[PDB]
Amino acid sequence: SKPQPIAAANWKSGSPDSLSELIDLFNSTSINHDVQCVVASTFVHLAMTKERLSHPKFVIAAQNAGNADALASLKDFGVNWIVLGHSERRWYYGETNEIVADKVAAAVASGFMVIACIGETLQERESGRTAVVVLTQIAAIAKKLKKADWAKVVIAYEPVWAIGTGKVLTPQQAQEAHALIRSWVSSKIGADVAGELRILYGGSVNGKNARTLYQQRDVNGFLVGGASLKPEFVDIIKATQ
Amino acid sequence: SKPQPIAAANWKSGSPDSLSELIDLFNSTSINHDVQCVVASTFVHLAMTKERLSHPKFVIAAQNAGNADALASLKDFGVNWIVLGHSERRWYYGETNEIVADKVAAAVASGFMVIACIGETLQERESGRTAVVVLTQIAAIAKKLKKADWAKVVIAYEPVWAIGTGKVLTPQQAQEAHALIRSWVSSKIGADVAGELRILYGGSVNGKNARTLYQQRDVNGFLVGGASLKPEFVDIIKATQ
Amino acid sequence: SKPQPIAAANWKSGSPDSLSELIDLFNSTSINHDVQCVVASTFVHLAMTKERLSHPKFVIAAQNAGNADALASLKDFGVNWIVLGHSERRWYYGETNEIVADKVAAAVASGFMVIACIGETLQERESGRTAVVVLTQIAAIAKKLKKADWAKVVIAYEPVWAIGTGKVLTPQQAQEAHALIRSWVSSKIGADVAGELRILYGGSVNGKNARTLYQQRDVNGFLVGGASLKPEFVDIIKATQ
Repeated sequence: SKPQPIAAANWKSGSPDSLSELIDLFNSTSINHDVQCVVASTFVHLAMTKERLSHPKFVIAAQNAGNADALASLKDFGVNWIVLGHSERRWYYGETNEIVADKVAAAVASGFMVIACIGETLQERESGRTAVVVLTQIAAIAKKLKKADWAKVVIAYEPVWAIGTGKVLTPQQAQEAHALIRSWVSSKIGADVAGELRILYGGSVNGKNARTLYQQRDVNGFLVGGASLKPEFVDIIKATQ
Repeated sequence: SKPQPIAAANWKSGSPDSLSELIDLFNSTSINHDVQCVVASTFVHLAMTKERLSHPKFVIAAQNAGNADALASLKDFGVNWIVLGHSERRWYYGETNEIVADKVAAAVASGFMVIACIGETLQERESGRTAVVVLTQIAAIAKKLKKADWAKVVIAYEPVWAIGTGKVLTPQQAQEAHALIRSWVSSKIGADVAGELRILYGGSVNGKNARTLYQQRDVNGFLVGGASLKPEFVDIIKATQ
Repeated sequence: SKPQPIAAANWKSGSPDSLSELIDLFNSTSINHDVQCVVASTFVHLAMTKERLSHPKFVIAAQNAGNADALASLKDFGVNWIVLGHSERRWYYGETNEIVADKVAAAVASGFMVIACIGETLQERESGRTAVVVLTQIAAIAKKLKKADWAKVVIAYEPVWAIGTGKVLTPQQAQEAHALIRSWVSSKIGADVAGELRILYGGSVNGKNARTLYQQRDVNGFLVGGASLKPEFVDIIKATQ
């Protein structure tokens, strides 16, 4: 049915001591389905996870490449995955649709697997602009890519609009956003490409709600940015079967 | 008498776990006077504090905007406050009086409330240059501002010269530096503007000494960069009545 | 025999609470030989270590200067040491041999003591390129320096190739790399300069293996980037006699 799911930890911080125990936890975890696990981090943790993390299903990922040199030196270091367009990048650093599209394409061209993030704000959601905004984000991405490039691309949907609401997304809300993205890729890139595409849910997820979220037709995993620093990231991985 | 005081936490680091307990502590704190509390941080903690921090007296603040896009995207994210010219920026990053003045003005123009930092080094203090140095710093700030702009400006005095001395400032030393800044604004900008201006003490403060520091005529609060990561930041807030 | 050894902690992260206890540990440590201890960090920890760290043998060091202003403002803050070319800089940020050479020289010119890092990757080691690669790195450094400048220069060898191998270097492997660097400096710069030069081992080190590593002829200490956040950094210091 679905393509290979992805469980991604976006390690954002955390002590070296707790990361270390997390690495042992992951190393000692038996995972019984096909799923690509990812641990994304800044350099200090990356060399740590590279040092002691050893599980056939885990890979490490960068969170940013500053320039051409930073893409190449990262490949030279053993890092083959990179998370791009995530919210810190769009909202604290102010990266535009075009800046993230250009990063996606340049990383693709360097041999990376790319998790590319999209998602609308609260003003946009409330004013009825979700579809235009989100599809404009992925449209800017697609403009800089060839059909082939999509083999190395993963989309993550981040409902940024929900931060500070007190609210978590329903499976219904998540499926709607994912279905919307899936429709666009099918028509514009290809039915084939759309079918192989992993669209990960990037909002607030826990062990409980991940299983119900993953039951939805267009969800192919999670980009997790809180519980990924906790033992329950194991529970999220196991939701992907 | 005084304008509305400000209690500012400049979160510099800290675990997500201890920040989380701090957020509960702040949420459950009853504060019985008019005071604007601020939690300044980098993005990872900001989305956290935005997620779970909910107190009528707290607001969140950024610590830096890299460019025009980073000002705008931050406003779009819900952040209306920014701390600028703080010591990391002047001393590790080497931002000049002019670079911080231009940041202050550009943030003002984007709808931010701005805590702008000034303060002299040890060579400067010891050689008798405090007044010239500090007033030159705020002079560079004022040059890029219109009279109106001051409604969105807060000054924090950071006695950087005291780091490694073993010494903490007396209320007298703090009042002298604050009075000096207040005299300059009154004459150069306006008696009115000077009277509404919040000048925060940004040196080493604890629960004990904050109350005595706040008794001084020209102190309108604190920018705290150590105890703000601890429960006793509550004690500092409560010193502002 | 050997020049003054150096024990360098490259604090990469860590809580303010554990750093604080580490500072007390260092302050209460009696060290009975001539050795220069260094604690390198980003600004938040630097002001902390400057605040409370007081030991006749410790100095603080920066990990990066962004520009001319950032060199000068750092000197103005009291920081006289800087670690450059370390792996995060070459591998996450993509700094070239030339970019690090230019940083070394500019820091030298500003009055800094410089720990300059070199070291080969796994592809390079395995394909028999260690000598050419490592000597090309230090050659690029030397090109931007005058003979005199070397009085302010320290070399650290980082065997980056060993991360993820599961393997730690033998004293033999470390001595070979250090001897290789020592031969180059002697011939190209001077027998004298080579003899005063501190070459630090920058791979994975603990209390046990540091003493045996230090017994080697061309090892003048350690750049430590894991145990430097732990009590056993004391043990590493004490290995340098």
